[PDB]
Amino acid sequence: METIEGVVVVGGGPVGLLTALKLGKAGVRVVVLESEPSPRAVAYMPPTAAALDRFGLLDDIRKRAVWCPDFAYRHGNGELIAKMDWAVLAQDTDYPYMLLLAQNHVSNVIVEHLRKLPNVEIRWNHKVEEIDQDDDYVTMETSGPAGKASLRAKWVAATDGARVRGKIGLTFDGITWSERLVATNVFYDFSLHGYSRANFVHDPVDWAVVVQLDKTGLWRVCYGEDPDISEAEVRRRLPERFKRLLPGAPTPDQYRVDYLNPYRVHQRCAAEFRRGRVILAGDAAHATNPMGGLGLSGGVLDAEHLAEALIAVIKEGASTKVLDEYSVDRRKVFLEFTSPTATANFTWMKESDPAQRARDNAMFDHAGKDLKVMREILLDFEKLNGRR
Repeated sequence: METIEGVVVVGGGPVGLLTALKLGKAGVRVVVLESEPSPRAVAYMPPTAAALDRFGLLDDIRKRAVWCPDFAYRHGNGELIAKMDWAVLAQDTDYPYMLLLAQNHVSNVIVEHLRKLPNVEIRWNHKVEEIDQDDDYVTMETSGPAGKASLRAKWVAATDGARVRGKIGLTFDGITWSERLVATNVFYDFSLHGYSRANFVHDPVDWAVVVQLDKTGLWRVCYGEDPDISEAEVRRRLPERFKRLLPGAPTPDQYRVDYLNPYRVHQRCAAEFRRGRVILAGDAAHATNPMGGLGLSGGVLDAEHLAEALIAVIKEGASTKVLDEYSVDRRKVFLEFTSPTATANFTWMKESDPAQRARDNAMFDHAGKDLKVMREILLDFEKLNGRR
């Protein structure tokens, strides 16, 4: 059967592609098995931009991304609670901004860079059907357009989120399901009505995340809907909901809905990010609350650390303790920073007690006017880096 003296990466999303890119550039042989809420993880804060620059990708991403110099907290009526300006970090980082870009565009850029590396192969629409391992290799049964096949590798980097993760006997903890969310992609000129490129709308009923997807003018509007109703009824309800979720109370003729999908997500964190020769990153390892997690997925920095550790093993003789260190570092980032932050963001967002809301709004109002406090808050995102 087919043996890879190197790494098989499972999942062709950005996390998988990045891991491959950094492995590939170090001379490790890589095979990526790619297979398939359109589109999803979309915001890059400064530490992640710094990582993208280390991968050699940032210039190409910046050509296509929506440059986002600030983000806004807004009331349900659109009025500004606080605007958080990345320029307050101009002395602290070479990347004092956010970049917004749908995942498929990001993936396409990374795929361009991978094409220059003859030691990396991307296999399109190949899925892992079975996985087992022994002392020397991880053996997989795969299916692709050519039918079934067997493949083994020295190491597997699993990056896809669908229930590999659950074939190898790993325990996931902290599993919690979301409420019913609706993801819509909308052509509406939000910026003409005063919105920033990324907005968190705080309301007990009409809370939302409103963030630009690409340079076509397409925006993602994510909001809550009654969990009991049909998808047909969600669609029928949209026009009246958009009287509040879009600024300016537009009539239907002022916007075009390109896509609509109700969906639910589980949060979770694997108990350990490695089991023998299979190592988890990104969506295979963890997922944060969906509504407060903008820019906090940790996927890029997971990929960077994972590739570095695998390189040390494969090329530099290191003991597998570097892989244990990867697991401890990245799992700590999630449990200590990413998960609690995303959870607190969403709690604030949907707070329904009027007195608590008034206090929360006083806090945001302060953070938006005191630039030193604004700076401390925006610097917090550096915790995405962990201790590495």
